[PDB]
Amino acid sequence: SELRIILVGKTGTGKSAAGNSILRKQAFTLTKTCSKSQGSWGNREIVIIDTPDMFSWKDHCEALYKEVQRCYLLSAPGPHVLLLVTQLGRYTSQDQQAAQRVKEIFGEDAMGHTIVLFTHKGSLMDYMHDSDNKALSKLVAACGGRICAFNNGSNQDDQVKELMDCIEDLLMEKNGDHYTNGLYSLIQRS
Amino acid sequence: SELRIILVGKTGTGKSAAGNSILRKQAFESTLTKTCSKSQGSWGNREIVIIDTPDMFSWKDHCEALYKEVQRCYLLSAPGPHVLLLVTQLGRYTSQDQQAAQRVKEIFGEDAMGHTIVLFTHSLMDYMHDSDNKALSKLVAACGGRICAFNNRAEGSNQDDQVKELMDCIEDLLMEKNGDHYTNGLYSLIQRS
Repeated sequence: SELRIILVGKTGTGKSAAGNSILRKQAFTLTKTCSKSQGSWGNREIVIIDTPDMFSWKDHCEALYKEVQRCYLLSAPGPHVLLLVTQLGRYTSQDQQAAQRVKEIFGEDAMGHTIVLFTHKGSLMDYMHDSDNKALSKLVAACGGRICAFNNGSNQDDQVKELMDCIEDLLMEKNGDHYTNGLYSLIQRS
Repeated sequence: SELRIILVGKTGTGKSAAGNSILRKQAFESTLTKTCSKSQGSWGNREIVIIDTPDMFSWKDHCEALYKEVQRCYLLSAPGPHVLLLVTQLGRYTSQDQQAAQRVKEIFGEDAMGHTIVLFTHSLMDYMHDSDNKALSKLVAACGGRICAFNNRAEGSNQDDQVKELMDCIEDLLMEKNGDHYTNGLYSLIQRS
């Protein structure tokens, strides 16, 4: 009864650190390859697939295509949730590019399983309300307003609980179904 | 002892028709090519396997379908191509052909040019010397001067001659490569998937 999470985001958002917080272990310099770590939270078995920083970059190369294939192989038969990790008050073209790559790598429908994570160091809804960023508003609306703040002990357990609550809410809405596409179906036959 | 050929090129270069000429059969539909196709034939004592790729490989953007077709291409051409035929139209090398060449490097790796032969669909050295396109010369130099002219409407004896001309280029490349096919980390990943 595993829960598969794909971490996506630009360099310096603390993507790997958020994965280590969820698994409560050192499960995961630039991230150059996909990594997979297994852990738990409560009664739940959690599988996290960390992706390279280059997923958020503009260009393409052999390594990118290879890592898209590993991501698919490591997250097969599909992710339950895609965590788009971004930094509070610092949503730039690089974050827009990372969001766009989620749609290009997994299909437009992947946004239906995406939660936007806001890393920093109620109060989040206060900043969103006054946000003058048209691109960020477009992303949050595309992710059905599924947003969660995250500061990267007790306070750490609380923000994981907050995020696990978002994830569970999405899962309940999806009746526990993971996201899938034609490439996942192709892997499943081969 | 099969010989694997991947066909790459922009829309309208007669990419599928060249594949059909090499195999001497209607192996591929020659509309847009939307998916990868594989057809087998023979030449001499060698089995020729041809992997036709979508026109979108020569396009600027990326999508789910492109990543799916990259995977099929890799699966159909595994453990790797001996040769990549970059099909271009003699007298019409544009930014779209430059993009197709660039995508060979992005899909298969920079070193892939080392296994690439430029096919000119339509004396060829005469049209080459008449050309003043700097981008095209840069591509031909990147492909070690491995160029070949092709008439996709050629039949019988003339058809056999242009395949022989191309098979000569391929054999020259193969000798240089010591019969080795081109490979990368993604072909290795597919092979163990």
